[PDB]
Amino acid sequence: MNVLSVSSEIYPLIKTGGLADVVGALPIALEAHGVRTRTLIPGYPAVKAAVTDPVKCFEFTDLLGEKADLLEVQHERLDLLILDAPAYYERSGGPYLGQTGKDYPDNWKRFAALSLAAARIGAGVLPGWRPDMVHAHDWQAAMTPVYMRYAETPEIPSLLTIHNIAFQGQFGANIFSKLALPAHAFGMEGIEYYNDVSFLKGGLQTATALSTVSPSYAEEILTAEFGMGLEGVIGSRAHVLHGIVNGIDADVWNPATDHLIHDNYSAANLKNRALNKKAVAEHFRIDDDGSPLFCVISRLTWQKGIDLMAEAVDEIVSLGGRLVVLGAGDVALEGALLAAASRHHGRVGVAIGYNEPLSHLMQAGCDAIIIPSRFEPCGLTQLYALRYGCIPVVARTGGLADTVIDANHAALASKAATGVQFSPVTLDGLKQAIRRTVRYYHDPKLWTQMQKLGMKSDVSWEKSAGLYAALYSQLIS
Repeated sequence: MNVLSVSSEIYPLIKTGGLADVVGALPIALEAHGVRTRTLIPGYPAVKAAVTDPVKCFEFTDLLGEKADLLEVQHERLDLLILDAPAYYERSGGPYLGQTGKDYPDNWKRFAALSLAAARIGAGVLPGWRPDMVHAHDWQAAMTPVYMRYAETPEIPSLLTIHNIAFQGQFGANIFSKLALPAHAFGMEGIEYYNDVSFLKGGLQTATALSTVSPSYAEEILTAEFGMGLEGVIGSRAHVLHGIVNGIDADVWNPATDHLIHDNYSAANLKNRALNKKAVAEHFRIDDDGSPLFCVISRLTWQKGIDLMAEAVDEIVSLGGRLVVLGAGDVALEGALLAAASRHHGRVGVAIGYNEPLSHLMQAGCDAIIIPSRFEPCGLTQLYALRYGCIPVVARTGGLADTVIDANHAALASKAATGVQFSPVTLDGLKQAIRRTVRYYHDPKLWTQMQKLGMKSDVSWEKSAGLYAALYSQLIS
């Protein structure tokens, strides 16, 4: 089938967050499922300067009053469509921020334009190619279904995926008369949101189907705690809301071939992980022994529950375990971690900063990874852990709740357990999860069993793509 994907960013061309990763991986992965995807992206300078032999295939005479050429090319493995609209995208730096660090006051118009261009493509303006449906990502592209709904042409199906529910494209009502929309589009069925204009809300109301990056996060956004004000709008359309876990690049993250760790291994050869365990203790300059080695690889923030992790160091040490932390974030948390390490020489190591290679080595040598997040749309670290045989100990939140099979009595009896989940996300709950993990560590047969099961988990983008393709099929009915 033919799908028009719409986004303000895409890896490897331009990226400011995970949004670009999903947008850049899913298309490629989807091909293995009989789906062709062409992703419409803005013609940022950086974007134009990486492509080769763009081929002007269309020319928009009026995009909210500006001209734009539609370029088509093939970059790394993406079938692209670049909206070359100098008036909107030919600027110094940052896709959304100006050289000073503030959003271009011009954003609403720059991305509504992207969306209108996509809706027109959805209407069949391009000779030779007309999508079967549109897949819009985040607010910058959420207006696509809005424009198609109000356009004269009957709309094709659309899937709007939420990556960052905190960025809603909320603007003053004074931009409405510049959006080329009918007056009734500013009603409740449309883009009005508390007397203001909301691009994301608009899209949430008009897309044929809605989705976010994990089944649990899709439930969480229906509640005031995670909805950020759109829970009402989303709840009213729950019947067409879906959750699909993100995949990971299993070729880059493969213990058997990874060049960034000390010694390779697979489920059929765990013995070698011990060599990575040694390397990890040495790197962090802590004792190197057979005790439980726990790690944390994350943003050091309240949202990731690191305030809880900080108060759980003594628990780990008292149980006889060690802890190594790699990450950056809130200065107070960075500081409390370094301070906890300062009174636990030889048992706790903390590295404040960024270090992709060390991150790989940690998944390869640590016995377990603790991820006490309060907020996690999907999560990547638990997937790498499963892949590397590092037992994930996680909070039941968002994707962490959907990706780990808790070692309860029933899963232990059927040998289906892959890790430890704890709920509620409180210090006590975290401490209990930690004690559980230590007990399991001291049961070798069980531990290796969980590692091996974990390592066979299909966490590839191809697996996710399948779920997406399935949804696309139902959408095109």
